[PDB]
Amino acid sequence: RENLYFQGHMREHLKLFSLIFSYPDEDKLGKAIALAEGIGLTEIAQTLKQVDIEALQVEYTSLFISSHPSVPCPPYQSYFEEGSVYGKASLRAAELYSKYGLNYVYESEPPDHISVELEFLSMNPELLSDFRDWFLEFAKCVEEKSEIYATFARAFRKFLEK
Repeated sequence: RENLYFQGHMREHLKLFSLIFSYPDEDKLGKAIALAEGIGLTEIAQTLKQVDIEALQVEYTSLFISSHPSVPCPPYQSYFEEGSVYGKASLRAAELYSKYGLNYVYESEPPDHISVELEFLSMNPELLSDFRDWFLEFAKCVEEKSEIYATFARAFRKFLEK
C-alpha cells in the first residue's frame, strides 16, 4: 500500500534514493529493484536488477566507507557542509527529526547521513527545498568520483534538478 488517491510518487522516489545510498544488500537490493519497479522508474531498475552484489558493495565501500586517502564521497551533510563528520549538521538533522517527532532509532550512523535524511524527506518532502544542495554537492562528487554508482548518482541529480 501506497496511495489510491493522490497523484504520484515523489515520496516513493525519495525512499528509493535512500535505499540506493545505504550499504547494499540482498534485501535492500530486493526492496529497491521493487520500489523502482512499482514507482516505474525503469532503467534505474535493470541497472539495479542486474549487478554483482559483491562488487556493488565494494564500490560503495571504496566510495563511502574506507579511507583510501580519506573516503571519496563521505555521505554526511557535515563533511559536506562543515568539513568533519559528526558536526553541527548532525545536531541540526537530529534536532529536526525530533521536531517532526520522528524517533531516530539508529545505531551505526549519524543522523546527518544522506540515506537517513532521505527516509526523513520521504516522509516530509515539503522540506526537500532545504536539504537539497548538500544532496547535490554530494550527488556530483559521487557522479565524478566513481563508476558503478555513478548511474544513480546522476539520475539523482537529474531528479532533484527537476
